[PDB]
Amino acid sequence: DGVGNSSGNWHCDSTWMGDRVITTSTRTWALPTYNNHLYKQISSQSGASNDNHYFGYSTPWGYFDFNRFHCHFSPRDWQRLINNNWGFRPKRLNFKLFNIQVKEVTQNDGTTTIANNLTSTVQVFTDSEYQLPYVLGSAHQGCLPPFPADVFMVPQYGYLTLNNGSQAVGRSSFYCLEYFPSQMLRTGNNFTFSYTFEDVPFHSSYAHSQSLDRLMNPLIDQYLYYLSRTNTPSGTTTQSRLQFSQAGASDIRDQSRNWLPGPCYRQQRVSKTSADNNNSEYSWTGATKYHLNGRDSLVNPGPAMASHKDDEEKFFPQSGVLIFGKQGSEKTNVDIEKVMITDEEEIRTTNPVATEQYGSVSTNLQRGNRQAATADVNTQGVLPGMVWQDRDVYLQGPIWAKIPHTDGHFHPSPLMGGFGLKHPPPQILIKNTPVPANPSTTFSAAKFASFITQYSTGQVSVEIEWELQKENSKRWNPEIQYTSNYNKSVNVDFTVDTNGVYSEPRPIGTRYLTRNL
Amino acid sequence: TWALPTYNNHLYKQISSQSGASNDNHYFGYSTPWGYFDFNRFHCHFSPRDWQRLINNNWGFRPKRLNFKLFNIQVKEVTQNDGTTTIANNLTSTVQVFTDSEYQLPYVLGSAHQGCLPPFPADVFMVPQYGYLTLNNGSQAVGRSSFYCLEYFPSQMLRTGNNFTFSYTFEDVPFHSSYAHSQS
Amino acid sequence: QGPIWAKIPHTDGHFHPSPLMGGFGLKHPPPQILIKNTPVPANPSTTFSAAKFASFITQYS
Repeated sequence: DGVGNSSGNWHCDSTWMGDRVITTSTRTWALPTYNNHLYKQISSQSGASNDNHYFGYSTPWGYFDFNRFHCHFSPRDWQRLINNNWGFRPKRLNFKLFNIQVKEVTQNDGTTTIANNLTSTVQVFTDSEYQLPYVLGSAHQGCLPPFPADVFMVPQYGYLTLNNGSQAVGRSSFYCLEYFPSQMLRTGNNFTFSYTFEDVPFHSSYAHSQSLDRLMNPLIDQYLYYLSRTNTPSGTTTQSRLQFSQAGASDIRDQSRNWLPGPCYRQQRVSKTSADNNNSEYSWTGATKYHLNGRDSLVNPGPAMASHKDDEEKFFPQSGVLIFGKQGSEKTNVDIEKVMITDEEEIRTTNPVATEQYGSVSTNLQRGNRQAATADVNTQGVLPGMVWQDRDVYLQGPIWAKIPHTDGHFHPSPLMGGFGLKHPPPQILIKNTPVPANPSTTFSAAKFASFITQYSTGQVSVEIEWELQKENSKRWNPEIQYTSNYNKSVNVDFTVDTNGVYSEPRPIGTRYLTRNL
Repeated sequence: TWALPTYNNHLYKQISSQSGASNDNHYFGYSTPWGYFDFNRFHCHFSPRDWQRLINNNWGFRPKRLNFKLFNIQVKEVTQNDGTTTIANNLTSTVQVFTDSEYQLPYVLGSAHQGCLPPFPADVFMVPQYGYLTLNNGSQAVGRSSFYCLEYFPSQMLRTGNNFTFSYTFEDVPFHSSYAHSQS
Repeated sequence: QGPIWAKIPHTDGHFHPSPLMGGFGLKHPPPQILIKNTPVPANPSTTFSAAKFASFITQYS
């Protein structure tokens, strides 16, 4: 309406209506002028090992991301969601940029004077056509903060393309973001846009109560026979005679079964107790990796597979699980106490244990003069009949990821967990329009370099509608729910401390309710 | 985005070659406080990929019509006292823009001058300053020479929050051949 | 990087009037657009004087 009329009203509430939930969240943001308004080509350092080479560009544009779950759900809201629903998925979203502020900083004489600049604008556009490299879903920093009070700084957009070591091959793409029409905003303007997700499978928020190996009736025997005993005693020396039996409660390991567990790419096992772990630098030499174009790249998290067998909560895969940092953790080489290691015991009923080999298979044709030998399989590709559980999603965890535009993707659900969308919410890019300082009275063709220093601030609000699959269990005994501890503590969980620092103490995964296979 | 200074301290000036200059290099004309827009270079409109798309695929092309817009106008004031420069908005002040649709002004376009809207979109450019040449006899100007006051032309005045748009349609012209003959 | 058009000179005779730099020789080319900041006068003297102003407020747009 006018310079002195607010663009929007602050919204943060979650409202539940039957099997639908709407979670709205509003944040204030600040956006600097990145790269001094210049596109830059960036690449790895000459020294960097060949596995670490890269080539790309850094852009003056800043983008919005809200791909972390806590951006939309509050701990209580999350509790309400997991305890009560078997499944959920995102339906549609609303996004708004309002109360835009552009300010000017005068830094002469060592004292900084900040004042409004009502005239200057911010360019915002959404890449609804996906002609830009998608940098979302790579678990980058800068999410709309978990806590509403906190103010956050908009991340800076950059992208990587093909490279031959330091050098860039002919095929590499350089994109000018400006080439895209972007709406320009002044103070007192707003930018809104709406998106509807594609139909996607509900993410299971349940943990199976029946293991795959155990699906049969304990009381009745099968009618199919298996090879019970290969040889039988003949006087003193045993003789080769084949004998068959019907599997029953007594020999459950032998029952015929229709289904097979999920695929397994094996991991290395490291323990939370320092003592167990070997005294050597095997962080990389001992890690599980894949190879693309001559570069070994660590496979983290990797295919969903249970982290540990029974009574081995102590162990966890080297790079087979998600690991979040406790609030205040620094960037490099933090101790174990400074992170939170996630735990996937729930999928063990149908998924293999990441550390253990998938199975055993016989590799030689036996005969009278040749014993029967078999070999372990550390890496099993999907075989017909397999069933598995996709990786869990956590409150601090990612929500979606763009399925790569390729001829073939199989079971394209992001390995970090989340919803694999073909057309994900478009990247939103915002940049302060550059404003030139006092120019020279005499003409000069060279481009400007003396811009007026500027920064812009304002509120951002994202609303998402989520559909729910209400729990319908007829189990008799009570189930397991998520509860905060009854005991007294110097700080309550999920709350600001004495100095006003919000902190998520533990990771919360969606699998507490249980259903049968 | 563009920036426009105050040329010639707001004064029309008569300019001519230097006394020393050889007779081939003499000229006489005027320099005006006005700055003009030019976009007569191809890269102003086409991006390298766009250009590639155009040449590979078409035998000929020509311009049909154009749309031009001046928006988000900003006028600022510089206070330079005490060696520290303070720049601040001046919402009241205006910019005069007019198009010479009647061609009563010497046409300085098409002479391959500098100042084109930059090839690259990110770059900010400085508006060129308008001047023109007329008849001359060595350093001196003959009676026939024309002095034009640009202000004599009605020009719309803009403030911050105003815009100026106008549209033009080219005349029919022959397509420029983008082919090379395969037969001598 | 080359030029797009050029104004055919207003003369009785031009033959094959296509600009030698290459481009499209138009009779009526896109009109020149001229833009100038309106001059703003600084604090004037309280006593009248017919001489024209010279103390303008420095400006850029």
